Amino acid sequence: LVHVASVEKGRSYEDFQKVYNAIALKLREDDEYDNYIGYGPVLVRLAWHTSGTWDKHDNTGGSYGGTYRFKKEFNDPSNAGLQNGFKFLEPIHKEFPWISSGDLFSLGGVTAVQEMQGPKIPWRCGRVDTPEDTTPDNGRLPDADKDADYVRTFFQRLNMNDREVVALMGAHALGKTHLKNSGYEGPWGAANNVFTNEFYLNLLNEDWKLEKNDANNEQWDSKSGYMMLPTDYSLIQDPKYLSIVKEYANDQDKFFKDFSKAFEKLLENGITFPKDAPSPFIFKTLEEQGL
Ligand code: HEM
Repeated sequence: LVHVASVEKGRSYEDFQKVYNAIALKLREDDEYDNYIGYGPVLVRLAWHTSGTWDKHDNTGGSYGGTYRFKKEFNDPSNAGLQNGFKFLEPIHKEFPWISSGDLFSLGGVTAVQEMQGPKIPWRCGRVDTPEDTTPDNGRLPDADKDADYVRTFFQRLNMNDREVVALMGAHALGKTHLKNSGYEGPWGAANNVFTNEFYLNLLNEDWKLEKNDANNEQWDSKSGYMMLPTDYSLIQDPKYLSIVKEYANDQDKFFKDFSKAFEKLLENGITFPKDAPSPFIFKTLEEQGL
């Protein structure tokens, strides 16, 4: 399939900065969600789940079509808990009804990362809603009860290499697992609504114990109260992933640069940008605007 980006009619940078600002102001306002984590992490997870359905082999799924709005994908068991992110974005979409669903879900993730003090993520507009019959089937998102070989093979379908995989997984600095959503419980670290390289530091520095949670699933726990999924821990079991974990644990700037590239790529997979499409936009944070 070919999905050509088409700019929302007449819109330019200033329009999308206004959407960014509305998301960012609501992140500030709705700060109590999930015991004062706020909505930043769930919006990043939503951006990953809506883009992470992509299949490079046939260009199905991905961010372009905005198909999470349809029942089949909305009710994917892998998407449990993401309804909170969708409901957050509802009043944004009502204020800016011209933005496509795919542009909104992906911009939500960009805004959340930046407003949580993460790297700038260049972002391109022009995803176009596609009909219900284009919704990918359930089962395209990854399982957490797996090893490094599973992780590596899984991410090949998204055209991600080892460095891109390890960089993307650093988003697990954010938020937490919730037993009723995923069968896992606990946060990955302490500063879980600020985007940092703490995921890699915790992997390397904590004393992890393989325990069973209350859903009878194995997860790695530390005495500080942190947790890692089996797939997270696989990044220090595999020697190639381990080298990259060590790199990002020792170089915050390199992690930010590599995450920004990999996250933009994730959100753009499947999309053909015409020769005369606008350049990627770099949005100012509220702090940078004095707002
Ligand atoms: C092997 C790959 C991955 C697996 C197996 C995985 C699995 C999970 C699981 C089980 C949860 C807990 C959901 C819940 O209980 O609420 C979670 C949360 C989360 N995921 Fe991942 N994930 C992966 C990769 C990614 C990537 C690539 C990103 C973004 C770049 C991401 C972003 C997040 C965020 C931010 C949260 C926290 C959400 C919240 O606090 O509500 N994940 N993931």
